Amino acid sequence: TKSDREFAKLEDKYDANLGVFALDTGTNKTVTYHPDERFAYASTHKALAVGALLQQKSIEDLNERIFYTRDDLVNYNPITEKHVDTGMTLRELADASLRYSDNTAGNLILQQLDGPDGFKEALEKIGDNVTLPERFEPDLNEVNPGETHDTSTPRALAASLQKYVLGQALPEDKRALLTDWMKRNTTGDALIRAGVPKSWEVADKTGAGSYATRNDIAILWPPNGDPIVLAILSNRTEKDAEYNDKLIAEAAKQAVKTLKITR
Repeated sequence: TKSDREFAKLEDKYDANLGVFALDTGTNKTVTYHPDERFAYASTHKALAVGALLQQKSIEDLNERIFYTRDDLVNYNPITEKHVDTGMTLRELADASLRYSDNTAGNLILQQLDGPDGFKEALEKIGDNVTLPERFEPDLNEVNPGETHDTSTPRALAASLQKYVLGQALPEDKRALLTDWMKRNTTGDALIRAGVPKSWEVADKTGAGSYATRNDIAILWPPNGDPIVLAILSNRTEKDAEYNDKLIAEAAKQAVKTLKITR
């Protein structure tokens, strides 16, 4: 299609491979591009894992202080390194995971869910039969082409994010906590946020992994419109390649442009 041609031009421009799924939640109309192709989800899963944590814990239960050690620290611990000698509450861990992409926080949350296997069960319970958690951080970020561990698709990540942020997977109070953390993410300004109008509110979670995997999943609230779900995943040929955030911003801009046509 003509929209396909526009996404293909971005692939050529950035020497990369794109996966896009956008949904207007008012009409159920979509924009797709490789929507059922698997990509390493990288840290985008952290949003879904906090959704699952919120299904398992009351809000007051989020005050539980979790104790961990230097042996739990992995490769990117911006918040958790500072608290190894103090512990962190589950609320604090969710904040760190979602707003900073802290990998030790992400692992501690996975442990609350009974690991990748328990996280997968939680996703299956919301009807996600596509996302396939297997590993902890940091290994989950490295997926060789054709492998399926720690992968999902644009369509499925969008569907699961929608269920948690906009649908009935959580009560309203917990839904608002998740929404607030994702709205106040620190890591996504160059991605979907940079490609959509500045008047829109955005709740997003980024990812980065091997093969220049560079992802962003989001809920968007136009001021005078229905919420939009947007998942953009990408990768490149070489395991050690470097991603370009501008690919994701431009793909978001195109997704919005195409959705406009049929609204």
